[PDB]
Amino acid sequence: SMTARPLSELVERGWAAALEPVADQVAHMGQFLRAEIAAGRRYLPAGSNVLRAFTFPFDNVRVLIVGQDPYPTPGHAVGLSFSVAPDVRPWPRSLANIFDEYTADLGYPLPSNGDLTPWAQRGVLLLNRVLTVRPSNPASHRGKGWEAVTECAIRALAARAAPLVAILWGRDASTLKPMLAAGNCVAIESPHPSPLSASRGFFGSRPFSRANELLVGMGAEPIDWRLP
Ligand SMILES: O=c1[nH]cc([N+](=O)[O-])c(=O)[nH]1
Ligand SMILES: [Cl-]
Ligand SMILES: [Cl-]
Repeated sequence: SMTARPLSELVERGWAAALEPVADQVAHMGQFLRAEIAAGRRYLPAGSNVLRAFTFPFDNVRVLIVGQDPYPTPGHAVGLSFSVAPDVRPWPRSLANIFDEYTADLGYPLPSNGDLTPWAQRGVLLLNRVLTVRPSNPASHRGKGWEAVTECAIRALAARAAPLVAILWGRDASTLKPMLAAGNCVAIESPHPSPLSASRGFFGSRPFSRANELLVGMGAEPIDWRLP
């Protein structure tokens, strides 16, 4: 529980130190979620998954992907942005669009399922600007306190010696751009893959190959984006 336990016991070592400036704010978010349940509203993803992106090592992040907020359908969000459990189908629309672009950019076949854990395990941080949502209500937790947490995460990543490429999908993600100004960091921005915006510049944006070109240009290894 984020209200009950400290960062050292919720997230990976590097992340617990990175997020020290927002320790109280994370506990406050736990209190917010408690108050939602007390008031008769629910949230997604499950409590134990909310901070899941911060359970993969901070020092190993090469690429940061940032979306808006978690999937609004019960049974979709898993605490890694855009990912779904391997048994979920049909895929949510944003994910189908991401995979459409993945195939066009990289030439790989469509993935077998919507599980993006391989990316997380290879140094891609799958974040959202806001880490919870009320079921069936996109953006419902905007402005409730998560933004300070994800701002802190991004500043910390940018302050590392380690190279970073950021991919910012949509307007809320784009508000992280000022914090990404560091010599060791470069940001790709596009419209969000949702059907509401994808035709404004998500399709054709080739984020995966661009990220790899940027990594290689700062002397880092490219991501193996290939999903099974
Ligand atoms: O984890 C995510 N799932 C869904 C979306 N989206 O639909 O806006 C998003 O931005 N991030
Ligand atoms: Cl609800
Ligand atoms: Cl209500």
